[PDB]
Amino acid sequence: SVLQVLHIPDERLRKVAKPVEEVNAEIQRIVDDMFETMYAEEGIGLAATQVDIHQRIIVIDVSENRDERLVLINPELLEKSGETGIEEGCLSIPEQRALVPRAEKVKIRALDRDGKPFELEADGLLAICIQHEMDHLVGKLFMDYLSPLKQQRIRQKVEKLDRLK
Ligand SMILES: [Fe+3]
Repeated sequence: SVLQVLHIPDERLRKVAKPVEEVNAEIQRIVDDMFETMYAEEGIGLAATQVDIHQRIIVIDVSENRDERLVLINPELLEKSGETGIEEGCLSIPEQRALVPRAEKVKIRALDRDGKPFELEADGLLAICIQHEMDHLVGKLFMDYLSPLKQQRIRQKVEKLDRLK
């Protein structure tokens, strides 16, 4: 099922997700609905927080052919290095983009869809996407890195778009 993605302003986007206690059938079903939602909404990443499920679950697919499913359950950042930035967008901040500072490379550890631990080193777009999704799980959005004024304008623009429905 395609789930509803929350849009700012919405306080549920600021909630801190709790760790997943056990990767069971129910968690797998959430992972699956999150990928369905992410693809339907044309995204490359989605955090559970964005679909009002406050557990540490992230789905990502940054591949050209949309066939490389990465699942990050209970991810932990182990190392990071460098600095970089691209104009990021967000499914919860429709049609707004802004350059945000990010580490260029990251190394994380997480559980996959089977509950198996794995480590992943990433750079480029994937490193940026991982940081953006991990920020969502602790209630942080990319606009938070921008000036107060820019944040105001972003919020006002999204509210307008959503009013036009
Ligand atoms: Fe996002």
